[PDB]
Amino acid sequence: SMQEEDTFRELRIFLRNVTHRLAIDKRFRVFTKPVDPDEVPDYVTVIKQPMDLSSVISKIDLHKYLTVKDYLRDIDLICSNALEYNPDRDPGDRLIRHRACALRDTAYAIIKEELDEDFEQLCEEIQESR
Ligand SMILES: Cc1cc2ccccc2[nH]c1=O
Repeated sequence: SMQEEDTFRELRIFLRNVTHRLAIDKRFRVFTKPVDPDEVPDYVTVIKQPMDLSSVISKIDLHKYLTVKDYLRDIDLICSNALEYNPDRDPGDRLIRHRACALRDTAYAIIKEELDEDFEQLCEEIQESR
């Protein structure tokens, strides 16, 4: 229905706003664009499902997220990819892991404060009906 289309539109607006706030944070610059194959040639072979905040924005716009739960799976993917690809004890790896965890925690904290649980429940029930 039109009311359900309005619901998903509000969802997309909410998700774009959260994603923009993550993307403008200096700590998360490394997660804003896909990894350059020339800079890191073995990334595509190690990480089977690359994800980044520009890709998340594209997915929002392609109507790929019908719930905030599905959005958070891609945020979690950004984080887990970073922890997997940069597992070493050296400062470079520890910095990126710390930032990855901060991205995840920040996304979840914004959602905890600003997502109405009944709005999410409506989205899930529309999704489940389709
Ligand atoms: C996302 C990402 C980027 C990167 C760039 C250079 C070296 C290592 C890297 N690891 C990453 O996880």
